[PDB]
Amino acid sequence: GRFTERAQKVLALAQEEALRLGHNNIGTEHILLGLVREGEGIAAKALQALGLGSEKIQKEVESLIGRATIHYTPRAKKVIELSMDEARKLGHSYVGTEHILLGLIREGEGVAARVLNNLGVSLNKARQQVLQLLGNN
Repeated sequence: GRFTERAQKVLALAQEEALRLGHNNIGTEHILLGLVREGEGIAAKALQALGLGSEKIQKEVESLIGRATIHYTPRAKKVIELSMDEARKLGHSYVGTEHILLGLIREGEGVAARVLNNLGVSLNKARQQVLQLLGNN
């Protein structure tokens, strides 16, 4: 798995968020926070276009999980694996931010999904918004 610079920032931000919230396991919801906080990537732009924001996602994650060496949850590992499939299908050899978000949507379950459901975002609509940005001139 090769990652873009922005995707690497996402993974760092995800770990930072897990630690800040007192978790040794980096879950799908921490990936979600890393995606929105990274800011400049297509994932962050799609999340913002959907009416989500970093602070809003942060508040919801804290509401569902609360506070509590470091590892990815099994589901987060699966999301990162799926991100490579998503990149390949979109004609990319590197996983970028959009591919991690699409991987998250594809998994479709887990804490990030519960967060998105509570924030009122359809997974299908999230995918469409990502693809619209990628398709745009």
